Amino acid sequence: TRFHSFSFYELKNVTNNFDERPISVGGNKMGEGGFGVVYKGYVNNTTVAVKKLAAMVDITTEELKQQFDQEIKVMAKCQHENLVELLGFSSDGDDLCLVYVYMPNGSLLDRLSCLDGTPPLSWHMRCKIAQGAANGINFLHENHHIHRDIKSANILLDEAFTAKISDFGLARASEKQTVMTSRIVGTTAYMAPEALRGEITPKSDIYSFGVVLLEIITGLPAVDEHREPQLLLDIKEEIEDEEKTIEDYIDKKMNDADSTSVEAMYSVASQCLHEKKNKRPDIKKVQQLLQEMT
Ligand SMILES: CC(C)Nc1cc(Nc2nc3ccnn3cc2F)ncc1C(=O)NC[C@@H](F)C(C)(C)O
Repeated sequence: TRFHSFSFYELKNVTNNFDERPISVGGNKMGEGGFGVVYKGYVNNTTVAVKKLAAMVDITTEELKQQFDQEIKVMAKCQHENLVELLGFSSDGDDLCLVYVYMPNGSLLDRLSCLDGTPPLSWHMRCKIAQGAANGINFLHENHHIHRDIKSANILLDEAFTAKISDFGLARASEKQTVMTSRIVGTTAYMAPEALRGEITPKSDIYSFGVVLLEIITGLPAVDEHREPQLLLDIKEEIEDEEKTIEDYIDKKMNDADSTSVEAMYSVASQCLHEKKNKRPDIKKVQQLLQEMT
C-alpha cells in the first residue's frame, strides 16, 4: 500500500460537510465533471482536493467502482512531476472519495477562460504548459497506459503553472495495439474519430492533445453551443481550405504571441489532428517538436 485510507466522516469533517458554495465566495466547491464534484479541504495543515465520486452522468455504481479502482492502480504505478499526486482515498459505505494535493491554479480550461478573475495566460506560460502536458502524456505512454480523457479540464496547474495530467478513471494499460469497447466514454469535443466509434489506441491521446493545443492558441473552449462553429476542430478545416489563417484565431487576451512560435505550435496541432491515426506523430515526436518551438 502507498496511499492513506481515510474514513468517510473525516473527509466530510475537513470539507465543511462538502460545502457546495464556490471557493471564490468562501465555500468548498472547486469544480465538477461527469463522475463527481471536487471540494477544497485541509488535512493536517495540507490543502487538499477531495473528489466525491457520486455520478451526474449515465453511469452505474459498479462502473463508478471500476473507475475508482482504476485511478488507484494507475496512481500507484505512475509518479511524475507532470501527473497529479494521489494522497489517499475513502471507500467506506456507498460513497467513494479520492484525495489529492490541491492545485493553486486549478485547471487549464478555467485559466484559458479567466474563470474567477484570474489574469490571462501569457504566450510564454502557454508554451511551458503545452511542454509539461506532453511530458506527462509521454511518461504515461512509456509506462504502457492510455489516458482516454485528455482535455484542458484534465490538465491541472500548480503555483508555478506546472502542467499536471489528472483523471485516470478511464485509463487502460496495454502490454502489446488497437482494441475495441462497447461502452464509449470521454468528451466528444476532444475525442478522435476512432475513439468515438469505440477503438482504444494511444494515437487517440495524440488527437485529443492536438485539440488542447488549439484551445491554448485561441483561448476558445473545444465546444461552445452558442458559437459558430460550435466545434473548435472545425477551424482546422477553415484554415486548411484557406478560408481563414491561424493569425485570425490567436487569443486576443495576450500581447507576447509571435507568428513564428504560434505557427510552429499550430503545425504540431495539425499533425496531431490527422484523420488517419497512423499519420499522427507519436508522443515523443510531439514532445520534440514543442521543444524545438522555444
Ligand atoms: C476541480 C478543478 C477544476 N480544480 C482544482 C483541482 C485541484 N486538484 C485536483 N483535482 C482533481 C480532480 C480529479 N483529479 N484531480 C487531481 C487533483 F490534484 N486543486 C485545485 C483546484 C482548484 O480549483 N484550485 C483553485 C484555483 F483554481 C483558483 C484560481 C484559486 O480558484
